[PDB]
Amino acid sequence: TFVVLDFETTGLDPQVDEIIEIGAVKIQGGQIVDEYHTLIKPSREISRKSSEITGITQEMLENKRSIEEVLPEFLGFLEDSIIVAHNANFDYRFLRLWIKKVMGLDWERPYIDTLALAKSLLKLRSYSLDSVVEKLGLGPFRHHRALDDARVTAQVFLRFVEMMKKEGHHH
Amino acid sequence: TFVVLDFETTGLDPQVDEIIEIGAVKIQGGQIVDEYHTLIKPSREISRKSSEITGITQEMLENKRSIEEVLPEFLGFLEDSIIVAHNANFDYRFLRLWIKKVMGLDWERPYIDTLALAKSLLKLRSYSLDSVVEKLGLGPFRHHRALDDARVTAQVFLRFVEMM
Repeated sequence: TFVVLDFETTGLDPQVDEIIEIGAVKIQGGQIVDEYHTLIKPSREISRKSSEITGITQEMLENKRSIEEVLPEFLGFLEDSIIVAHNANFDYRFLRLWIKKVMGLDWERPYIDTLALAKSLLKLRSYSLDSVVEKLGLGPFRHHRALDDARVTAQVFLRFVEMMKKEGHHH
Repeated sequence: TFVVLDFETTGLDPQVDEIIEIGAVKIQGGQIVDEYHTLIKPSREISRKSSEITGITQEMLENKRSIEEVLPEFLGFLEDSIIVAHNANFDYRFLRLWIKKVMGLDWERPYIDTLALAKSLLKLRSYSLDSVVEKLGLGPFRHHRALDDARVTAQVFLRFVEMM
């Protein structure tokens, strides 16, 4: 089993700066089998430059968990898994640093770097995700689906039921 | 045990429109135990106006199963469950109508509408899922670019390790 990973980050320095977005897909049987996505609130709030590059603003993160609470949850999403990322070296650096920094752990896991693999198989001039995607003729993707909406309406439900467990919620 | 669901359809007319997508999450003890999702090939092809609104293309639907296949499987995924949906009337009626059609069953099941709940609980100018999500602070609504890039990378991965 493999977990294909993509992070959003507070900047290029994996010592000092923080993971503000994690997305992931679990594969087995050559099949996507489930999914992980969260936003992560940074203890240092996000600079004008960061939002500018990422598209991610302080407001989107303002109400979200910390890596202290998200990391253990993401780890439970792997454990067994070979990591896979485009240019995995970077996300991976950020990953093991932050397992150290907050979880104490010394952590290592083998990864497959689609960037490096694509250099072995392709003959291309840029090895971007966009270039190998067109080069492979893969595609039309549809990322927003009925399921993503089911997932938010489900948080909506969940949230309502916590709200109605307090006596006199109707006032 | 709950199943929160969202459909895509070819249109709003109960007399002729079809369910071309099903999305469902199954919830027990305040947690997600399972997920269901398929596209469904319609007898009567999707219009361009439908393609534009739903994002679903004729090409995406060529290889897919038909309602006659999918409903029973999906009715298997349901079973017992209370159904939860936003603006529940349309989507529920549609389910019912189509179980009646392909399967001859007269079928009922209790259901919660999160749009009715928002109404007791919130007081907004709109009760669309988008306005309710903003209010309860559960946004940002449908930003998941990192999952998107991971799903794209997964597919490059799958392709290579089936290649060269």
